Amino acid sequence: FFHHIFRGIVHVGKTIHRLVTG
Repeated sequence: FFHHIFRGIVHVGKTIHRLVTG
């Protein structure tokens, strides 16, 4: 549960960082 919740946070931030970074 905790590992899954933390993993989703990393992907969410990673997605935003990728979109912002050209």
